[PDB]
Amino acid sequence: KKKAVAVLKGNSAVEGVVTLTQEEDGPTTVNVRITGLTPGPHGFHLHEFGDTTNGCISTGPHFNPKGLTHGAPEDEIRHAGDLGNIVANADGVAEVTIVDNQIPLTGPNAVVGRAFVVHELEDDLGKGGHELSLSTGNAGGRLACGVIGLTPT
Amino acid sequence: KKKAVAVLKGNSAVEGVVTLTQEEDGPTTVNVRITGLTPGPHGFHLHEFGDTTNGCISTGPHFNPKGLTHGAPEDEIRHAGDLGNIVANADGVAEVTIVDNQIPLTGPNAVVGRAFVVHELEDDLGKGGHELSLSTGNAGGRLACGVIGLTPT
Amino acid sequence: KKKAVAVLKGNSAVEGVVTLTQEEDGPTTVNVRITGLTPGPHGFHLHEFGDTTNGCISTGPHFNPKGLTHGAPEDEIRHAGDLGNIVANADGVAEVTIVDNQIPLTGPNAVVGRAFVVHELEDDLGKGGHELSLSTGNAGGRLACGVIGLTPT
Amino acid sequence: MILAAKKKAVAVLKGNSAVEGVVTLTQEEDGPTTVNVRITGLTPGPHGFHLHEFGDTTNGCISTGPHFNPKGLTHGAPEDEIRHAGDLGNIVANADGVAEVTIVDNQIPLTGPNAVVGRAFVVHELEDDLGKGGHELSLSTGNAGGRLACGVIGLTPT
Amino acid sequence: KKKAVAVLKGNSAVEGVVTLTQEEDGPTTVNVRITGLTPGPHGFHLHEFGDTTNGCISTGPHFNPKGLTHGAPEDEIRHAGDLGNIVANADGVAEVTIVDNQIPLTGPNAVVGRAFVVHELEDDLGKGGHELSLSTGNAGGRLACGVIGLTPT
Amino acid sequence: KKKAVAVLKGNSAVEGVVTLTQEEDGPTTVNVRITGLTPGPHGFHLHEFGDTTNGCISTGPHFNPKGLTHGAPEDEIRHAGDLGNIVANADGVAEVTIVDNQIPLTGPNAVVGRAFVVHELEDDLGKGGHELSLSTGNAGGRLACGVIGLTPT
Ligand SMILES: [Zn+2]
Ligand SMILES: [Zn+2]
Ligand SMILES: [Zn+2]
Ligand SMILES: [Zn+2]
Ligand SMILES: [Zn+2]
Ligand SMILES: [Zn+2]
Repeated sequence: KKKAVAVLKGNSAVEGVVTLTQEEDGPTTVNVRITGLTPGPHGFHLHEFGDTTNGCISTGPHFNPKGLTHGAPEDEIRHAGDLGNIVANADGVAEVTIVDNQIPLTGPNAVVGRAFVVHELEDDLGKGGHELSLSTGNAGGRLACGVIGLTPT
Repeated sequence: KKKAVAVLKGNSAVEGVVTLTQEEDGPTTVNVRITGLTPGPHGFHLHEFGDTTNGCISTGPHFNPKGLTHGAPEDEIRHAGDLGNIVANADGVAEVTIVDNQIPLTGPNAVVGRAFVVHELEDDLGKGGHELSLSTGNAGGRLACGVIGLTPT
Repeated sequence: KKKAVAVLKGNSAVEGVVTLTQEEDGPTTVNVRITGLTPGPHGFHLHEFGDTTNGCISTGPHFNPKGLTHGAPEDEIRHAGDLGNIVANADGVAEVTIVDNQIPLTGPNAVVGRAFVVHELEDDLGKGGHELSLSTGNAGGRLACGVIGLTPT
Repeated sequence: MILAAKKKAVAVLKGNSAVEGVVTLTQEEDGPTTVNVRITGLTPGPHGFHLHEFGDTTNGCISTGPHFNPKGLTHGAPEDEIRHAGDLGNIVANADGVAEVTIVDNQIPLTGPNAVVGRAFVVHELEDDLGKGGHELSLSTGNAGGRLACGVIGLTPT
Repeated sequence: KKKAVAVLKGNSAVEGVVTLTQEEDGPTTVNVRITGLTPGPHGFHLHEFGDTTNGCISTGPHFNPKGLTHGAPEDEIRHAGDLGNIVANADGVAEVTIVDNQIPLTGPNAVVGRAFVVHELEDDLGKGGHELSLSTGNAGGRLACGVIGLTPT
Repeated sequence: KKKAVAVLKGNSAVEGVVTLTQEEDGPTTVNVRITGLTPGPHGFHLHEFGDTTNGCISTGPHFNPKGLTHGAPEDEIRHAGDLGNIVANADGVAEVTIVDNQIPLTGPNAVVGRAFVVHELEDDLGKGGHELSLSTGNAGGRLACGVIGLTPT
């Protein structure tokens, strides 16, 4: 019964739309459709801030209200916005639906007014082991981002 | 001390940045810098949805949780997002700072994940005696808009 | 064998890529892939100027070096930039490939450094009985545009 | 011209008689639907061919209901703007009892709000008199007789 | 409130009726009444295609939009159409009510226009260990099938 | 990406070569180069049969897997092999590139093993109104034809 949407833009052909649905105080369903991607897996994250005054750089780090480390969406040691990878087909198109419970549209940890970012490289899920594997996953640069806003229904 | 920001973009040269700063549950400070505007007063409103899948059109009507008619920011009978006019100088720049009490960053009426819209025309503050005066003003088309998102501090 | 590309952007979810191919003094082949569109036909035109200082507005009118009225790509009585309609499916995705002779990549009428615009409405092809049919084809507002640029191969 | 995702469905038409056949449907993107019909065992001559509302054969073909009619208009000819969506006119069976015809229509999409997937095809006993012919039943049915064979429109590969 | 029905027919005495009811976007309630069956358990699956051009064989493999291996309705690792076994009494009648969440009547994965097949042999769920166990369940031949079609109310 | 070719030969000096390209479930790109033609427009069609036992006469009518009438590539109450006109220059050369949806190289309506015919006269696109306007277009005799055959890469 609550809904949000993010329009994803950047400097390249990578652009897309992410819709969010949440019932009850339950899981959040995320419908992701992005194009222009290099075929393969891309880091896909909900970042802390809905600030685009400085391009996608101003969206900050992965949304992490539990001071925890970077992981996979399945394992209990992740950031709230650690939504893993989205995979682009041969046409650079990634269409996927993701269900997660650390990203509510309400409550103290609402991600409303926050951001989504799709990334340059594959998320190594915090096993790289890279220096950066445990903060970012190595997902690389920020290809496109958008601020999460309220939308009808 | 909570703070939010909206980056305003559109179909024209008109763009700008709006920052929001709020005390406790005190009044909200709205800092506006917009460029590309025709010199003169322009309707400046906080609209209901942080949706821009269809441009500024998807941000809906003026934010109105009291279900009242359109008027001026000083009026008793006003929309919450009815922030009146902002004035552009000869260089097309409207820089102004606004304080209002119906646009909190938290609570049952939070404006996070909603939008700002700068309009084609002067807002008649519903006294115009125009068909649209009591809903719109005659604020005209949507020159630029942005989703209100969270930002540090 | 020269090649060009335009990355199509705007204030909405409407995004796209246009690639252009032309050998010597032959026809020009245009691959158009746009997403985010309202399902149905949309005016798709090559406009005179590659200028986005004023959004898609500064790209001017349809590219028309033969001083003619608005028509269909098939009509001898068309603008050079009259590339007809592109049709979006139910998911809002329109992909189409077009061959034309009036939009070369070289010579006195090169379209390099000009722009592409995808439009709000159906192009009535100049046949709709409307005031705007012979200049634009109705087709409405400018959803997204991009400057046509040179690209390798 | 335009790139096209191919969408496809099929109905196998069976009934109490020798009348049986196969109907395939092709639609690219959201354009018109191409319908290929091959039915056998028919009485030579024209036969009513309609897309009926339900893919329900629990009670023989009669449970497929009336003609698919999401506009609410009366029975007419495929040519007529006075149509059921499923008003596909007549198929004519030759002397060997075979009716083979190809049809293009725009009121029978395989996707969308008016999807015909999971609905049915029915070939009928008699001639469809279209919205003409002046019978009590002409504006519902087309006085098209009984239901000889029917099938549920189902998904099929590619 | 959506409802569907499949009439199950085949080469032998095996015939039956399956009605499907689904409210909301949730579990599907499926009522199965099949007769002529051998007394004992028989595999009951929702197959991919509503194609019966070549008899029940044309219905394809078990409906599997998660590209996963054969399991039980209880396992988490199943085909969507993995609805387990139905057991026929000594009179050859199998009557059962079954509820599952992977067979919606609407959505990207609607099972409308697909089919049901009741099988020759017992479905070793996936975990019996045989050649075909992780594809079919060695459910054996296809005794009767029917295309899932729309029905009133 | 599949590719095909027709080598076009005939009764006169008229000869030419046609190559076909088709990716995916996309359009077919047809490259046409014919010589020996009288300057002007000439009907260019994909006819039904790849049979030249009796010269071009044995290639049959225009390829028409829809039950439709003769017309023009843009208007589509047309045959699949309705490719409009090709224009010969002063030197009798017609070089043209064509992209179409009704001539796939694969699938049930493949044009592989069928033929291309270049015709004596201009195609009237279905509009003489002439006896032949709705079947052939009054394209005249068959100047040269070739069977559409598979070619590497
Ligand atoms: Zn992280
Ligand atoms: Zn107002
Ligand atoms: Zn024009
Ligand atoms: Zn009817
Ligand atoms: Zn299975
Ligand atoms: Zn023809």
